[PDB]
Amino acid sequence: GSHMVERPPVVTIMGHVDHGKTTLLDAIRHSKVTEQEAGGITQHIGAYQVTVNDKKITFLDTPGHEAFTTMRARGAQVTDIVILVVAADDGVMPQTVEAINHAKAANVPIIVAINKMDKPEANPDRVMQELMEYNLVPEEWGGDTIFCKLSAKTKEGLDHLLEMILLVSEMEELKANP
Repeated sequence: GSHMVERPPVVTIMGHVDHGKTTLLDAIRHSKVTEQEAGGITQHIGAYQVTVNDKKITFLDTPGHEAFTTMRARGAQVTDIVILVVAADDGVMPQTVEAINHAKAANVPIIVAINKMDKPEANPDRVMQELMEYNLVPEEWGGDTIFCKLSAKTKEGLDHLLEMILLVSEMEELKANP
């Protein structure tokens, strides 16, 4: 809330390249409403700020010291968001872990983005158990991990992705899961 200062909810997109985290920004680039200046993939910029529902979704963080919140602050719990991208049957790659291991310990929710799920389904449950293997129990299961079985290409789950993101800005203001 804004009572304790409305800290900008930086929705950091994490996962790994192959899972299609670029596809997220790319597909979402084809459905922008505000942005900054340039949402093009060039190392001076790239990500942007999306105004859906008019909630300030600032995508991608600025790695000054640590990617996802510099690890030296316990008197300032920032509203960082861990978007955890996945892809069909891959589950969790190295980067998927090192980001979650880094993320989960800030007392922040994490959001699986099952890419390539626009098929019937690779194996959600298996993949989901990989997440809860890092103790990221899905919200289906009652942990703190929002599983979005989406698609950026078909543009089905792209919608459902932001739907879950803002859902976080809703429930985190109250009590989250419990």
